[PDB]
Amino acid sequence: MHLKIVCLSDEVREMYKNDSGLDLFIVKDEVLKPKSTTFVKLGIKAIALQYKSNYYYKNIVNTSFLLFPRSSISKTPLRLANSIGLIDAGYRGEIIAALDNTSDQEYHIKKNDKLVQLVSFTGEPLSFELV
Amino acid sequence: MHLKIVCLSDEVREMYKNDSGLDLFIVKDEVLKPKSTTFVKLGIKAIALQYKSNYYYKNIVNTSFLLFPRSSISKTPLRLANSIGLIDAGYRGEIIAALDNTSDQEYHIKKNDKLVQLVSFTGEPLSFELVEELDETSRGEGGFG
Amino acid sequence: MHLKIVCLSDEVREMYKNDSGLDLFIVKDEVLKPKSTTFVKLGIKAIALQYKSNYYNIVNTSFLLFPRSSISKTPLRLANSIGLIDAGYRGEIIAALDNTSDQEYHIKKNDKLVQLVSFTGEPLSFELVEELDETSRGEGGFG
Ligand SMILES: O=c1ccn([C@H]2C[C@H](O)[C@@H](CNC(c3ccccc3)(c3ccccc3)c3ccccc3)O2)c(=O)[nH]1
Ligand SMILES: O=c1ccn([C@H]2C[C@H](O)[C@@H](CNC(c3ccccc3)(c3ccccc3)c3ccccc3)O2)c(=O)[nH]1
Ligand SMILES: O=c1ccn([C@H]2C[C@H](O)[C@@H](CNC(c3ccccc3)(c3ccccc3)c3ccccc3)O2)c(=O)[nH]1
Repeated sequence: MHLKIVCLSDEVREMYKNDSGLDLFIVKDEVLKPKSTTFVKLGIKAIALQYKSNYYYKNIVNTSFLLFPRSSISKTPLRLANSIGLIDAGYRGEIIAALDNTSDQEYHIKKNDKLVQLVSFTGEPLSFELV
Repeated sequence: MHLKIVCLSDEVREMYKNDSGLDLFIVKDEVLKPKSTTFVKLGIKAIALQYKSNYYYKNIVNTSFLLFPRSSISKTPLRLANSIGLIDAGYRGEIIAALDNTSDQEYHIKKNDKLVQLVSFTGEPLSFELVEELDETSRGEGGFG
Repeated sequence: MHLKIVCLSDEVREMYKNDSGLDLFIVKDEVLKPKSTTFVKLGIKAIALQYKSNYYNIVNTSFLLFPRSSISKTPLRLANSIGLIDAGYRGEIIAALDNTSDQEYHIKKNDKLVQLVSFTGEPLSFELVEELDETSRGEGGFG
């Protein structure tokens, strides 16, 4: 699967320029309140491209995709609130992690953290480019 | 993917006789107790149909499908207990959202809330039609009585 | 999709010598501390084989670790929601379990909290194998 990632600032641009899931960065440092849900914005828009398939309903196409937590989230108190995000074919907005902080204390996330990852429905290796 | 949905009452049939995720309705008002897991019955049974694929094991078929939370559940204190529901190919039971209330007060869900959605393993667009039975079995809602 | 599983002990092998999800066993009795997350080792390694596709004849493939429906009736939740096991991976399979309760939680050998699933949702078969490949982490090769 092929991703077109529009980075939304220059600082993020330099993150991405500088295997069935594609990691995303935590873009700005942030304190997560205790016992909370926080919509962390990821500083990108994306589209996923695949070959057309024939499907039961009653060239390359625009496809839907998935935001999975990274295994390593399990070592933090943070959980993805909506379990696995579903990002529809038509979505053109910023890509956001819904993160629950399950701890009684605040949690500091920092630019450079990869908590989350993009994945294809079919689990096929991922490729991307900027746009 | 194409779903065939059996509505378990006229009320639910009305809701449905009126996208990569097909949203499902909360079908009865209900209170979830604080700090609880509640099995919320969604008033439907369903069969998913896809084109026959060739697969490594060593036309139009029944297929497995997925039950996902909605994005917007994020804003509530409710979480899907089993992360993502896996519904096997010939499952004929009622569809159920196992919902954790993570908060310490009650949570009132309401007829027409949409917490949860059905999704194909391929992430392809979903259709559905309403049907009276899934098969001839009493669990499919079919056959004699 | 077809799985080859290496059982890391004879005990584990006996349980596996004795449908779109393949249930995996709790392999040893364990107490999980209250309000914690525990990396529970499942005593197996696995590889998944499917038909080569074409993206944008038989291939080694990535796969999914799902909670079982019945996990819902316990206080135990999957930390990472759904675990993604990459095609390359040769380590022991681990379930990261959040004990959401105030009390210790006892899991027993032969409990089944978690299951393996295909990215396609297709029916799963499996066999037991002594190695995944020739590497040491794959448990194969000289030694
Ligand atoms: O994990 C995901 C899942 C979906 N999406 C998508 C494509 C979806 O339509 C869209 C859903 N917007 C919200 C939102 C909507 C309704 C109510 C509350 C929040 C959202 C919810 C959860 C996670 C991410 C985003 C949202 C809107 C505005 C500000 C914050 C959050 O983003 C993500 O970007 N990440
Ligand atoms: O999210 C899901 C996932 C699966 N299913 C399916 C197809 C699955 O085999 C089957 C599993 N029924 C139970 C259950 C089984 C064993 C132990 C405890 C509960 C269930 C569990 C979690 C969520 C929903 C349903 C269930 C059965 C009877 C009464 C309540 C709950 O339903 C759902 O309907 N929704
Ligand atoms: O649910 C899953 C998901 C992935 N994996 C795989 C394939 C992955 O690369 C790899 C990730 N190991 C850890 C880990 C990774 C990074 C940082 C800290 C821990 C992990 C994380 C979540 C769940 C299970 C395992 C891990 C390694 C050693 C000891 C404990 C935890 O295991 C699982 O076995 N189960």
